[PDB]
Amino acid sequence: GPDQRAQKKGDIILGGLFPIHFGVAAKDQDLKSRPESVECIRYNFRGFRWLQAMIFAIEEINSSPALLPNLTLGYRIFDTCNTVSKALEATLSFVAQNKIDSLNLDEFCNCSEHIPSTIAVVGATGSGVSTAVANLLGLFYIPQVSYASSSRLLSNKNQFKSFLRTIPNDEHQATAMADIIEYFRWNWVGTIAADDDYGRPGIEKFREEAEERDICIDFSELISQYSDEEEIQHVVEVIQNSTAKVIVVFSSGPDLEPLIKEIVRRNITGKIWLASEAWASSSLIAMPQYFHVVGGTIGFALKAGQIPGFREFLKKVHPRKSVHNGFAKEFWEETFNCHLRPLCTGDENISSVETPYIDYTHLRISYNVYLAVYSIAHALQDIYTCLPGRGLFTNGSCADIKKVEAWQVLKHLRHLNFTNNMGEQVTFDECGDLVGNYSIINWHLSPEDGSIVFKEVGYYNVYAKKGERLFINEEKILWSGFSREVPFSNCSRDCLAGTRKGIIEGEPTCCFECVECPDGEYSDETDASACNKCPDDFWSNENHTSCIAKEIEFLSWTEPFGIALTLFAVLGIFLTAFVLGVFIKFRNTPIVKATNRELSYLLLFSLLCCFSSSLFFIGEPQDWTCRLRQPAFGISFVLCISCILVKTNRVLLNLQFLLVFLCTFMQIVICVIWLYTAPPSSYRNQELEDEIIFITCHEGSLMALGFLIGYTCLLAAICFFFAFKSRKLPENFNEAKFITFSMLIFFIVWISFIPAYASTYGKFVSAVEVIAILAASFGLLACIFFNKIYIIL
Amino acid sequence: PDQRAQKKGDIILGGLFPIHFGVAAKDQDLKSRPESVECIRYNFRGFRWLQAMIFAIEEINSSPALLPNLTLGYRIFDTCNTVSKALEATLSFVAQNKIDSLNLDEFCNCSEHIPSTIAVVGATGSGVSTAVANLLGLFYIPQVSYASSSRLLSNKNQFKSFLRTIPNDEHQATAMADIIEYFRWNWVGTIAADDDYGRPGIEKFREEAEERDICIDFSELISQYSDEEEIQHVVEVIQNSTAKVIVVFSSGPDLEPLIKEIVRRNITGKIWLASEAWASSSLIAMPQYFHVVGGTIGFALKAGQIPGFREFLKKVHPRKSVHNGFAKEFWEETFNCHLRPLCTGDENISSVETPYIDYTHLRISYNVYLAVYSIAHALQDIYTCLPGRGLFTNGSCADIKKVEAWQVLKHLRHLNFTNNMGEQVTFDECGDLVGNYSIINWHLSPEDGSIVFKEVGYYNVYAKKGERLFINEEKILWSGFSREVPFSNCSRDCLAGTRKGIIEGEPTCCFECVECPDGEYSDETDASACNKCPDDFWSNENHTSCIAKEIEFLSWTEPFGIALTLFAVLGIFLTAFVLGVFIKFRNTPIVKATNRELSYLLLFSLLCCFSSSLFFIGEPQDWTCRLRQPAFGISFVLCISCILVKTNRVLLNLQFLLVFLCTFMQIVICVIWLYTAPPSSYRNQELEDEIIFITCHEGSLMALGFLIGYTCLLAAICFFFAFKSRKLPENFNEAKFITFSMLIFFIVWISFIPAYASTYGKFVSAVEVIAILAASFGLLACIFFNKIYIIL
Ligand SMILES: CC(C)(Cc1ccc2ccccc2c1)NC[C@@H](O)COc1cccc(Cl)c1C#N
Ligand SMILES: CC(C)(Cc1ccc2ccccc2c1)NC[C@@H](O)COc1cccc(Cl)c1C#N
Repeated sequence: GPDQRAQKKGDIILGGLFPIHFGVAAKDQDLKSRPESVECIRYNFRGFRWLQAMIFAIEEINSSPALLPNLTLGYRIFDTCNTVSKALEATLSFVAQNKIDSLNLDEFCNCSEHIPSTIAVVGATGSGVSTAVANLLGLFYIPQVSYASSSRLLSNKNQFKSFLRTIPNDEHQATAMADIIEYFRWNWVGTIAADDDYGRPGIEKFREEAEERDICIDFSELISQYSDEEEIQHVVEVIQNSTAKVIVVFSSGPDLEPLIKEIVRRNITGKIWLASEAWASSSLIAMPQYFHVVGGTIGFALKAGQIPGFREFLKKVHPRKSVHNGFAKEFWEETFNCHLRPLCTGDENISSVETPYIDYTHLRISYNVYLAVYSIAHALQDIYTCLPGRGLFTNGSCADIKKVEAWQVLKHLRHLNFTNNMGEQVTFDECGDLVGNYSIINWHLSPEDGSIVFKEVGYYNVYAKKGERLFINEEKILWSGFSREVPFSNCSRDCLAGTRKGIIEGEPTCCFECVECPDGEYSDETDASACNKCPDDFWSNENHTSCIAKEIEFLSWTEPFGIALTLFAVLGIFLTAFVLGVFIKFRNTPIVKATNRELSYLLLFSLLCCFSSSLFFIGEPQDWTCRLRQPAFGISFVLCISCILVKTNRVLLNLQFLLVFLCTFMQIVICVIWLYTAPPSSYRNQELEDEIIFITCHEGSLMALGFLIGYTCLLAAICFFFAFKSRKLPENFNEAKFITFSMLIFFIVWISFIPAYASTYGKFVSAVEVIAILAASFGLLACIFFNKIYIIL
Repeated sequence: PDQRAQKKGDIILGGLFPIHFGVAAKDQDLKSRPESVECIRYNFRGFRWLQAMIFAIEEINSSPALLPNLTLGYRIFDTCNTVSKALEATLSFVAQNKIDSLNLDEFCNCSEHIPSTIAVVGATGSGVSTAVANLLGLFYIPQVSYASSSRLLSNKNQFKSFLRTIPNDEHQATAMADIIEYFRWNWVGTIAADDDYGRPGIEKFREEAEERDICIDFSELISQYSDEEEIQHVVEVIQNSTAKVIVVFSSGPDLEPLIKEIVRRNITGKIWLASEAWASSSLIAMPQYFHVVGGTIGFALKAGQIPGFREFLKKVHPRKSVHNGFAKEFWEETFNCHLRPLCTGDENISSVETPYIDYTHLRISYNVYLAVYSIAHALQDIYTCLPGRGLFTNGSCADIKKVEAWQVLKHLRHLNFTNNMGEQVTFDECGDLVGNYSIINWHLSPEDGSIVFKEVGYYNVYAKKGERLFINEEKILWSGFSREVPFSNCSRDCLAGTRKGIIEGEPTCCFECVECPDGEYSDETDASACNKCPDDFWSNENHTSCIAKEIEFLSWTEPFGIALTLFAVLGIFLTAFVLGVFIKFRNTPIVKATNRELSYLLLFSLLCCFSSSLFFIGEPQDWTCRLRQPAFGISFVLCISCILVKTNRVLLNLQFLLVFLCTFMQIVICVIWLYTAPPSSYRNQELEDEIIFITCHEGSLMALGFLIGYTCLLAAICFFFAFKSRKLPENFNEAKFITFSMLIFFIVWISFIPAYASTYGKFVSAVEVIAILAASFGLLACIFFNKIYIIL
């Protein structure tokens, strides 16, 4: 197959596929010549590290007497070259003998089995590469234990029949990222994904999970190492134009480094980085000089494994010692820039030169290679101890450990369950997937150099139930580089009491607009979807803090206008009592004998009842009070006006007393008949002003109250007209002139109150009316009596 | 598999066709030895296609102009629609090249018993063909598929030898979108198969729909494994839509349960978009079911031209077939016996009707024929190649006996030839063909009653977008026997007069018709908003346009106007009668009794008052509204002052000067305030939307109150001066009539003020006049009438 290979032949052969070259040189064949295979022109240090890890694991299983004794494990490692075709060719190389045996018309070669039967293949890294290799291998039922290919597409086992892997699936990684976002109560986070089969499925699963967990995705940008600098700067700009301070990065370190450089140039030190496993264990991004730019990064990393003497084994790389692996020779030349360019001697010191794969603090992928190799070796050991009555096949059938076939190793690897050298339990299911415990780490400085120290800040345990898989000690984690405070990640602040969240079209539900509740609608609890409207009995303050009270409004005994009205009423009652006492004392004085004694007594009584009816419209209104406040005025003042009228009728020239009685009787019958027809009541009219409520009175019929007020006005007009005819004539101590003057006062008041009844309607209606009915009373009882007092005291 | 279709020749062609349609219904638990299992459901049409390939090979052999004296061999493997089976066959094809390429494997010392195959025909499974090309692309061995059509197969970062003889599904989806767009429909429901054919097609159709504003109601997936509940849900969502045009992108077996369910529920009359998969399938198209699903339009491949193909099909025989083992199986399953009862194999299939024998068109077989002839033409291109002249580096090309696949691939990627019918066929470097899709609609034949597929148009890819599709709509019979294009918009176009408003919850193509508000007009059908009329006009009930709002003010010609004109002319007649009586008599005793000049002034003021009544008439003007109130003031104050100076001298040339002084003070106040704030005319629209009123507004309301109060006060003074003096007779008892006339004036004022208030409306300019005239009609009557009564 490929010219470069690592081959050693023993009794058992394991497939080998790792990318030792960093990149294949892209090339399009002109088709004018015979087929040409594209070639890699780069070199990968970590791929060589993983290859060395596989070789050391195989050698250590060979040396260990307890595991697989009396056996030799050979290897055939072919560089992936990051190419599907190269891996397919290498896989073909692996399957030579069983393919020849299983293909008709090829048995005629009479082959002597020149290729030992490869049992299983370690690799490969490329996910689609792994898919194709599994497609080809499942035809022969030869197991493939991948170490770096992780994708939910690899979980489809209708095309795969021998697929197994030793790397956590991307579904778990995306779900763990979603769990990290959900745990810290964030909903506004940016997402960046790699433009490959590793980042795109991850971000798709992340979005699908965020749909369930009510998590929003501000932006979904794809970056790589081939993206233009303009694209990277555009990503940086939309990051700055983003409210989210938490950025979930699901990509590789090489894919992220240009963006990291651009952000470092622009000094954005407020973004929280969620790190995928690919770039959480890379030294291309972990730059302490850049730490303050990207400090506080949270990431998933594989726990360090136990590989004794791995660094010493790496120091044993030598083109002379290593003859079964040619790749090392290449790694030699690039270190010294010689080609045996000057000639290499093969003895130059290498301990004083550092390359990325030599330096490590923890092992993540080499550990996966080690575990996969040991899983294969443990299946081989289960075959080694197989007995006629032991094994996973019926009839208790086993196979020779020296002639082991892959169609038996496949069953052993599917039902395998053992313990690691550290003590970790390793098992497999019907899916054949191995998922480990991701370690959640943050970035810290060192108080001696300042180097980035990966402090374990939590663990994600896949063996636990979902909802408890994540554990994070928030105390250790730094935020914004070194600060100790959970950063705020929401599209909008939580609307406090008095502000509701209003759904806004064109934005996801996580981003809400806070809206002030209308007055009269209360929001007691913070973060309420709507504003609860207060009951009509009360009303809401602007703070909307649990609406408490409202404003009742009506005339009261205690208030400035109320005090003035009370004083005026008591003065009027005092004058009325003065007149009554003067009348009581004198019985046969000439001036009293001049007018009719009974009629004057009736007039005084009607004036008293009028002053009382003035007081009758006071205090908080009641149904009967509003039912009678107008009839009281009507009847009382009509009685008084009719008494004055019958004085004037006899003046002009016991009929007069009966006339007063008949008039007041007709009015009172009308009043009671209409009162039974439609009684006035009291209404608590809220719809006048929201803040203040008025409890007023409403009549049975407006026109019928107009009838009574017009009746009183008409009787007053008749009295005034009669006195006006008699104004000049002096009779009964010139009573007629005072009658005219008093009727003038009453008619003036009746004209005057109505503009004040209308203009200053407000609350003071119940006020103004009284200050009318009293004052008009204060007129009459004064005038028609004052003169008679002035001479008789 | 253990059965193969192999014939040996100088050149070997690869064959991958599904002889069986199903797959093994059991996957082992691997508790026993693991081994491949066999597909269990046969496919007659796959064997038919294999026979078509064999017939094409035989035709090439018989033709003396294409590859003479060169036998074309074949190695055809049954697919089972299985990925691994095709992978094993591909391995079989690439044995020698791989072994030579493999290191430490050439020690097998193979004599190269079977030469490497140059090209592979097949396969049907698109996902299968994916891995097939993945493996073949390693060695650059051309693979010309015939039934695998998918845009996912158009990738060229992995497919490096892939070619196909079936047009890409992108063209099919775009053509479906073009059918929807051409017939002007926006609401269509889409059903797709749960496989590698329906799903990419519906995805591409959805992608194309956004560009062409096509809207998709529902996207449902159906398959042969779907329960009856799923199919019934699909039927319900079909019935729950206004769309009669159904975009169906599915295979026949997947669609058949849905077809049976719809036939059961009797939904008569619909439009179906038929994919190539079910363009003419006998599992769907049946004469009995025509009335249920009549009016179907679908895409099909062009009819092929393969003479003798039916004869070769009639020539199949298990004893006469030595290079095709599967034919034996074809003889068994048809007759339900093995070569249960046994058969010798001496039967005949010509007289027995089976789906294999029956056919009316050639779509897949034509693709197989075209692929085989394309490979043959590439071989002939190698045949004509020279070592110093060719399409290669330095003209290097090996002998025809030493044919290599990579030489075949270069010729195939640049092929441009003509068919037996003469049609031009060319390929590209994308592995795609540029074939044309014909459009077929279902018609009944009154000769038999069978369904006849009439070619109603074509979708040609040799033209740019917007012109590729060509349909003769006249031929098409719609749902049932209807000749009218069915309606398939989301909702009817909002008629001019009502607007279309956006609603969220359904695609923006679907709109809500809302009646335009009054004051805004909709002059165009389908407008997102209602155009507001200019404030000079107002919209009619139909809201079609706004042509007339209303013009409102007192006019000479109207019932109240006629009454007012009659009353005014009567008043002017009485005034002229008084004036003439005054003119005639000069020294009569009654005129000498009162001051002659003062009475003349009173008559003049009454005339000016009647004129001022007329002054508030017709359409208002700036100066007219500027003076209509001062005119009343000045004139009636002059009259009232003349009566007042009569009364003042009665009670006991000062009186005339007093009138002049009073009217002068009023007129100076009037002019000073008139220069301060002139009244004008306002065309108040905000009183009622339909009708606009042109009224007058003063400079200051309180200032007009001043003048009216001045007039009322002078009237009160006159009434008082004549009130107590009512009894005293002087100057023919003038005082009594003075009191009576002042009463009339005051009554009229208190009478029109509530009339001015209540019936405001239009009749303000009416009511005021019927006041100012009637009050005038009072005074000029009273203070004069008595004097006429005795003197005539
Ligand atoms: C009639 C009166 C004003 C009582 C009253 C008091 C003192 C007086 C003193 C001197 C002479 C007459 C007097 C009359 N009470 C009427 C009010 O309650 C009720 O009226 C209304 C009630 C409802 C709606 C309206 Cl729009 C009105 C009025 N307008
Ligand atoms: C004062 C007058 C009514 C003229 C007039 C006519 C005839 C008369 C006959 C006898 C005695 C007085 C008379 C007065 N013109 C007033 C009207 O234009 C304008 O007033 C208003 C204008 C605007 C708004 C209001 Cl709310 C009012 C009133 N209110």
